[PDB]
Amino acid sequence: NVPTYPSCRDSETFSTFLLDLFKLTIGMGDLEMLSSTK
Amino acid sequence: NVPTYPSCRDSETFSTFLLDLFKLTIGMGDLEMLSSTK
Repeated sequence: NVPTYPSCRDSETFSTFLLDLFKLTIGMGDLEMLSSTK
Repeated sequence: NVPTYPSCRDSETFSTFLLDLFKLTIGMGDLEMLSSTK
């Protein structure tokens, strides 16, 4: 700090990142940015 | 010319300018119309 993926890492971080990973490449070229990073 | 970027300048000015041009070379690409120029 809270169990939200667009802020923190959860159990589904293994899933939802790699879903959002190639989506951002092909057609989701708009922002889609994870603010809370180190 | 008021201290807002998408019509203007007053430095750092530039990192957001690359977002304006790189999206124009691809799809989603909002016009972000800079008719506010001289």
